[PDB]
Amino acid sequence: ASVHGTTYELLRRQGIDTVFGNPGANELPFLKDFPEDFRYILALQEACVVGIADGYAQASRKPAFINLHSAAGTGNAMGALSNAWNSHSPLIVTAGQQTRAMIGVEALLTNVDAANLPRPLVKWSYEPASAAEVPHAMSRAIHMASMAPQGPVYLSVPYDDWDKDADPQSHHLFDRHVSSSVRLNDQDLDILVKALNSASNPAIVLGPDVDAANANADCVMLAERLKAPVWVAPSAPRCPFPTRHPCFRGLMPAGIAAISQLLEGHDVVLVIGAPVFRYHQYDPGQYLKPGTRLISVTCDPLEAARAPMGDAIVADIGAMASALANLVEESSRQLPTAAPEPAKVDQDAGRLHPETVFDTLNDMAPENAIYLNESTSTTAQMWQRLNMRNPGSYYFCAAGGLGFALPAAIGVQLAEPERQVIAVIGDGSANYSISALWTAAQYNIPTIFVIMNNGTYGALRWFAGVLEAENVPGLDVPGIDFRALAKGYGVQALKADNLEQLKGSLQEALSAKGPVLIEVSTVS
Amino acid sequence: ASVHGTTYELLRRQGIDTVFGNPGANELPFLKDFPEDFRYILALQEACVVGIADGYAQASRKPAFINLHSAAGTGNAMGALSNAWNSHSPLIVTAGQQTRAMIGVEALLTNVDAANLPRPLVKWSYEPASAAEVPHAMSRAIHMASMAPQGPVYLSVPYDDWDKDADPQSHHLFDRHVSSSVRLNDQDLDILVKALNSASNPAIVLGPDVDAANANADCVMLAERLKAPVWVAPSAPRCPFPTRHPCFRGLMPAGIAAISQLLEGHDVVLVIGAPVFRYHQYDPGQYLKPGTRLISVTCDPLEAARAPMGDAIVADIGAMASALANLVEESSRQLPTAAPEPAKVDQDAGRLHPETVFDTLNDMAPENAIYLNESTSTTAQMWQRLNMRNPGSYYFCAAGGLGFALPAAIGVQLAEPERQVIAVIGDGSANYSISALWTAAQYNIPTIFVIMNNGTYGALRWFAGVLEAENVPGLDVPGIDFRALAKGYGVQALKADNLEQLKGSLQEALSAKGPVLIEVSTVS
Amino acid sequence: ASVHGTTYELLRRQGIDTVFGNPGANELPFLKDFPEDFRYILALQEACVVGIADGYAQASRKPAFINLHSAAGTGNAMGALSNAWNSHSPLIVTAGQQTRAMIGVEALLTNVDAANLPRPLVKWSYEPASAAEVPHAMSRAIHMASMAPQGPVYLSVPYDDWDKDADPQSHHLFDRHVSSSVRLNDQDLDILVKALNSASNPAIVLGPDVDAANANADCVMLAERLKAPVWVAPSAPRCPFPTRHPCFRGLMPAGIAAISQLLEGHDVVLVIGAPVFRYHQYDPGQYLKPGTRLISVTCDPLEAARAPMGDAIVADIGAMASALANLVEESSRQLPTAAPEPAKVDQDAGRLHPETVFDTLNDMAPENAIYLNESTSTTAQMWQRLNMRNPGSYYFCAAGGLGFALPAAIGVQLAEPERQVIAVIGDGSANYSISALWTAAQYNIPTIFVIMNNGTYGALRWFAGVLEAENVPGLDVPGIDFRALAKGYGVQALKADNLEQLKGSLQEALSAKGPVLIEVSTVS
Ligand SMILES: Cc1ncc(Cn2c(C)c(CCOP(=O)(O)OP(=O)(O)O)sc2=O)c(N)n1
Ligand SMILES: Cc1ncc(Cn2c(C)c(CCOP(=O)(O)OP(=O)(O)O)sc2=O)c(N)n1
Ligand SMILES: Cc1ncc(Cn2c(C)c(CCOP(=O)(O)OP(=O)(O)O)sc2=O)c(N)n1
Ligand SMILES: [Ca+2]
Ligand SMILES: [Ca+2]
Ligand SMILES: [Ca+2]
Ligand SMILES: [Ca+2]
Ligand SMILES: [Ca+2]
Ligand SMILES: [Ca+2]
Ligand SMILES: [Ca+2]
Ligand SMILES: [Ca+2]
Ligand SMILES: [Ca+2]
Ligand SMILES: [Mg+2]
Repeated sequence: ASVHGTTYELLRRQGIDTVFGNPGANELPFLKDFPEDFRYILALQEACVVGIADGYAQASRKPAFINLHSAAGTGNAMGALSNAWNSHSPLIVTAGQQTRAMIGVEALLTNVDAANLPRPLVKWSYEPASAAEVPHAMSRAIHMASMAPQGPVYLSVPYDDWDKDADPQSHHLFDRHVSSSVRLNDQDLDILVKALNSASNPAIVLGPDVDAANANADCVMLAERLKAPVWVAPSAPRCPFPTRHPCFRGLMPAGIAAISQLLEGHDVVLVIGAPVFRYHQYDPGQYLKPGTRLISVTCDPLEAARAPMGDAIVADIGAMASALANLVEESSRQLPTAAPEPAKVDQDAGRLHPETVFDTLNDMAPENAIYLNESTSTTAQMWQRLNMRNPGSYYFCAAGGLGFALPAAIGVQLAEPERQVIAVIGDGSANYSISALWTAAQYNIPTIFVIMNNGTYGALRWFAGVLEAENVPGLDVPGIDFRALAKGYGVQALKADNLEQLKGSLQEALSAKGPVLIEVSTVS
Repeated sequence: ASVHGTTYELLRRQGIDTVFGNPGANELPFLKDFPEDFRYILALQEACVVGIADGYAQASRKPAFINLHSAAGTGNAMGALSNAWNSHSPLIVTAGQQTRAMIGVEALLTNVDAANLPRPLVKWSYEPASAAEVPHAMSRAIHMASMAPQGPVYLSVPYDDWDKDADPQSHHLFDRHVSSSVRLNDQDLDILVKALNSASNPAIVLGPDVDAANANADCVMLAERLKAPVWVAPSAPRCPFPTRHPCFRGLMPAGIAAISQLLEGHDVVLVIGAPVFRYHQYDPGQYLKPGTRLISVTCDPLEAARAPMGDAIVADIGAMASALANLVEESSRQLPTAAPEPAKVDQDAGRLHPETVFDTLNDMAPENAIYLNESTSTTAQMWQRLNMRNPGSYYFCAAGGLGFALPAAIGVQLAEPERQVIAVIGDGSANYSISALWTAAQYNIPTIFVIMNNGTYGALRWFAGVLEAENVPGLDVPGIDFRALAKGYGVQALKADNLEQLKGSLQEALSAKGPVLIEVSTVS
Repeated sequence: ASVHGTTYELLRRQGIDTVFGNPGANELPFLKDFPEDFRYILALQEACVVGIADGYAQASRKPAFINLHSAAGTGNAMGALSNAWNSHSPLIVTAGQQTRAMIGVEALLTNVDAANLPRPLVKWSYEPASAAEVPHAMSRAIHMASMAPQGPVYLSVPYDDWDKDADPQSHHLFDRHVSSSVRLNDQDLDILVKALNSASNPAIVLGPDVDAANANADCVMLAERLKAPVWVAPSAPRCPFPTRHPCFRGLMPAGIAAISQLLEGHDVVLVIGAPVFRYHQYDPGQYLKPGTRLISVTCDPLEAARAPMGDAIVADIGAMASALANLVEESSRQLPTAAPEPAKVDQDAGRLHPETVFDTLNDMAPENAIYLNESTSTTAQMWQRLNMRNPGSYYFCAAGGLGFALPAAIGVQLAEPERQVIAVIGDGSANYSISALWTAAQYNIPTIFVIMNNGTYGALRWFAGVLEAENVPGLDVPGIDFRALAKGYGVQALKADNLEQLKGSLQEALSAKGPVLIEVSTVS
């Protein structure tokens, strides 16, 4: 067998059947003779390739496979890898290298010092020393991406390797099963359970690795047993809990002092599947108030090490959540009462308040919709206004890197064809990965894109005001016609200048057979 | 003085007056109080920011200053940095970092291990250890980008540094002059000149660093004195010689055997300002035929080290070209005779042959036009069909990384407001950095964009045929309306479906007061 | 031809005839069939291997070739590479890698991520992608080490590569000549010369790259023409000027304020072949006083970039020194007058003052002796008390890293068999690379080692007093018998407890046919 044939066999035996890519000359020897059981998903720029694969992996809860061109293609994707690192996304990033005979002279298309290029945004990065090593290196990539804490990996392959003879002993790679589905030993788990059972006023904080593990329902059981309020950790990349469950208390503010004040009075705070904590604004103060003890369960040693307070347990979130849910006592405390709905913002017959948009989406969208957020100034309101009952219902750029949601929404929709995806994207954010629209059109992936057009980088204007920073350039983005951009890439386009038009456009979009973009005129 | 005030003073004293950027929260404390003598050029995605700055630096022959957001913004620009490295572009890339008090906890927006992120695509990469070090680090960045061999550099700055007190002794940085304008010592230069004077059949090969140095006219003098044919080194990022001068022989093919056959019979081959050589295709054979000696003059130790043959001299290309032009004897050989014009391809009243497009551009464009090429399957024909008399007339992605020419053409046009820029971009290539169009519209930078629309990644279809590679996915890009994309970003748009319409559209474009995009229907 | 045969041919054609090494299993396929025209110099630990090669390269003014074992052997040498980086030493460091078939499984002896291991202490670091690339990679290593600014490089080679067939076209590598012997263009050089001719009170500061270039005599001519005092830049790794010439003013103190005060009143300060400046102690103040302009000539862009003041020229030091010496006017100012000899320290019949030791060495040693210094508390006195008329007469660990002088003195003595080498090494410093003594014994390299035994890390006790730092552990090193260590490794040993015994021991050492160690009891 050839390295080509052996590698595709390994991929299929390890559950991979889709290549997300943008091709180049070093990749043609890999992509030739493309197997009939595989699917290739083309995107027009590599940030879009990786974003689509990322959404697909996160929603599918399985690795996604990517093929990019050399250095320049890898480089175009490195902002997308920044988000993927922070979301623990299991991405297998391959890139083609020049033929081995031409690497030394640094022919055009040579990826110089290739394994260093994507660092520090990958768990493992490698170029094999020979063609017959390629299947083994691919095996390592698969497993490294997939083991807890999951994350992106990088493999560079000289193009001449594919046609070489493989080692027959590479067959031992095909069916390897590698597990990291581990939890705290019984004796120490019993100590933890006792501490939770003994707490007088526990709180729970959940992060994105809960949703990644599909631990949501176990966390519901845990919270009901402990009679405990539940917060989502700050800067949330995913939604780990039903947002209208009685215990839910919403998104934590991303500041040190704000979080310790919120937790004040809670004697035990159990954090599951989050960093401690993904703060954002500078908000100095106490990490915890006196009287509060924190215990973190994380899948990531790096998280456990850097937490400034609390104890930690490094384990698989699914296995831990299930064990805790099933082991804790049912408390005799009263169950928390559900938060009331938020205020209805007054809305005239002109430009839309973002709150109106979210309320209307929540009114009209199916109960199993999936939302993506890249409307950076409206996140707090979005989190209050969408009833998200089910797992896998929310994604937000995990490193704060714009250009995620537009492509990722396409990947999520591909992963979840029965669940309507609605991406809510600011007019600024929409440009970073605009060409991803084409993939939705060409593959008929029926994502709905809601562009919140206020003409400005609103979240930056807000931060500049918090800074009392004057005379800042570059904050306005006038003069973009998003209906014309959608037309450019083959996507049906609608405009909503007022609430009547928003409702009409959403009605049309929700019944369409293909992707749809709605440009919404929002308040400045 | 503050670090902010001291840093902007250093920048202005070192000739910097423009910031190419896409802002974020870590950069607002740098960008606030933006000096009135500086200009900010916004682009909507970081590949576009860096591409525009790159074109501006290359055309202006001076450093360009960039400000990007953290890790994600830097990451989005790394494909653009791949080209910048290969073109020796003097780019000062700054990125904002989290406040020092929040770096340890890895708050959102922290650039982890920041100095490693852009490697290996930068000459120098650094994060200062204190706020008062920032002006000095900026000084180092300026000089490192600007010294031969020029190239990109990276500086990460925690956002709290700007408001701190500067060291008063940073004033010594302001007026530092750093020169690398050096040439071979007289004794060894005399040996070289003797070897050139003694050659019976010399040839000259020129690369991009000639055009960067504005050494073109000295190279003309050299070639006329030596009575020598002149080739442009393969994979050419720039044009180093007048393309209708009698000595000009065109673009070398990017293959080992092809180049040694071309040089056969030339006893001395002098290469100036090029790698030896930027081969592309696999074309094995002899590096040089018996009888040919090669001498390379390069500004880059890395080039000199990796050449597989010949002697080398590492020196400034401007200083060396001038010294050689003025020192060599006038040979009594006959001057080379000019190449004839190429064939006129037969053209019906339907879709355009690329050759027709280039001939028409050459007919209609001003004699001081500047061309950019990202029409990857048509490069050889472009090189034969454009009469480029002047320096600075051609740019092509120096690493082969698509997404360069569209933004770079905007930067070149900003650098050279009297010279009409015409970017010839394939329909595939146009998507990588499509949002750069907006910057042309907003700043009214009157670049002309000629989109060669054949519906496919034509250069990849060609390579796949050379490979006899069948069943390759991802090679077709149907269904893009480039007039609608131009409308989306505010650029006047025209379509040319035949030669009559091409001429009419070019006539309109050449007289327009703003940027114009022409979508040309080219043969498949 | 094999890769083995081709590589040794390249080495010999490029002037390499000696391998400094400590062997291991991955290196046996390189070292087998060792050519009869090569010499292997074994040392017992890799810090010693590299130190010996470093001294040999620095004294010989040519590259030295090293072969180490994998990761562990490379790792043992990284402190030695720290010094080599700072001294611009042209060292070609090769290390053997596992066979390509075993690298993926990470068999014992695999050097993981090999090219990253010696960073940031090398100019270039690489592992070839195929066996036939090895000769080319070796070529690149040779040239990268040898081009200005010279420095160490690293090449990792899988052991199975050596027996493979080489590319016949590797013959083009054998006789490549690569020059970086460049100087400032005539127009700008004339500006510099005018500035020097016009100065009313010039000063010259010289660094180690002067001695490396053997530019010493040109600098003497320059100083005599300009009638200028001459200082050696701080933290001096080499001696660039005759220490009893009338212009010599000694070693500059390694502090910011101290140097600006020293230069006060000098209108133009010309620095040649030094960083600006290798300060050590914290001594805050002005970089330069008003009225002083600084101009630096450096072979290293990194030096030029980081200088906090002055103009800079990046060029070869030999070519620049010769051009300046020959171009400047003879000033009518009076020549500086020579410094008087230093004080004679009062010396009783007991333990030796270091000053006594240096005076006695200067009395007894040949005029062409070469000194190495690793007696860290006595450097200022050493610099005042040794008359060093000739180039190549002094070496000191250029990064301050102990373990250099003992092995380097062996390499220097091998490089300069007619010049008696005398290494003056503290009792603390002697231990770092003690096993290097064996190489002197086995090869009969007649270095004299003078161990200054005061029982303590004296320079650290001094710094702790400057800090008023009390209760510092680890500063005393009692209980070392250096005569017994010398016996252990086969070196003749003598003890000097007083001046009479010092003179007797030096008389014996200077007439010995082999290496000799003298343990001197020095004052505490
Ligand atoms: C790749 C990248 N570049 C720049 C930014 C900076 N950025 C920018 C540019 C923001 C404004 C986004 O504007 P929008 O129109 O999408 O939404 P709002 O108007 O609601 O803020 S929010 C912020 O973090 C970023 N995070 N990521
Ligand atoms: C960033 C990046 N991604 C992918 C490629 C691969 N690439 C691609 C995708 C080519 C086709 C470009 O198509 P085009 O329409 O712009 O021009 P032609 O049809 O004339 O080839 S040429 C080639 O090198 C690349 N070089 N750079
Ligand atoms: C490899 C290494 N380790 C530790 C040190 C620290 N070091 C030490 C340990 C010094 C004392 C050397 O003692 P000595 O006996 O050689 O000489 P003095 O007593 O004259 O200081 S000087 C100083 O920089 C160093 N520079 N290099
Ligand atoms: Ca409602
Ligand atoms: Ca699915
Ligand atoms: Ca907005
Ligand atoms: Ca014509
Ligand atoms: Ca200009
Ligand atoms: Ca095309
Ligand atoms: Ca004396
Ligand atoms: Ca010698
Ligand atoms: Ca001592
Ligand atoms: Mg990197």
